[PDB]
Amino acid sequence: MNALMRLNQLKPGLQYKLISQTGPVHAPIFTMSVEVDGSNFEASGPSKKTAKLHVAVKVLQDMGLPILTKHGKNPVMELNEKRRGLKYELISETGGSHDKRFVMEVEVDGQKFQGAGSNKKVAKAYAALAALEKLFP
RNA sequence: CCAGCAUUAUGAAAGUGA
RNA sequence: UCACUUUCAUAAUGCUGG
Repeated sequence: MNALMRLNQLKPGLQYKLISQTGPVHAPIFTMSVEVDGSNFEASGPSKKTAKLHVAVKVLQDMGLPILTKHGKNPVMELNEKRRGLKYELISETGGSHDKRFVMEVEVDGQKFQGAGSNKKVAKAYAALAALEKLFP
């Protein structure tokens, strides 16, 4: 329902610009503008985040209402292609502020694999690649 | 700033049907 | 060429924890 979500669904990669910040520090007023379809809209909001919603709203009103495998593919597809339904499992997660390492584990019916990464998605992929490289090719 | 869960849009790969 | 299901990558939004 949000303007920022919708508007960006329809106008990907769009540049919002801050043109002014007025008012006292404890009660700031931000104003953003954007050009779309040749029209420039300007809206203001209490913060930078919202000022944008307010503009995107105004726009919508006008309109109507990476790690890879030799096969050159991500492993987590390949994995699911060969053993459809494999389950992955978070084995370690460390930190909670800046650096965070995750260590997942996928066992192939009989063989198991593990991989660490900064994102869970990444730690998971590495665990796949390893299992794949090691068993299939 | 880092991370997690969820929804929506675009892209790719695998299977089924016409 | 169209529809449905699974997986992944990118983006956006919402909330939570740090």
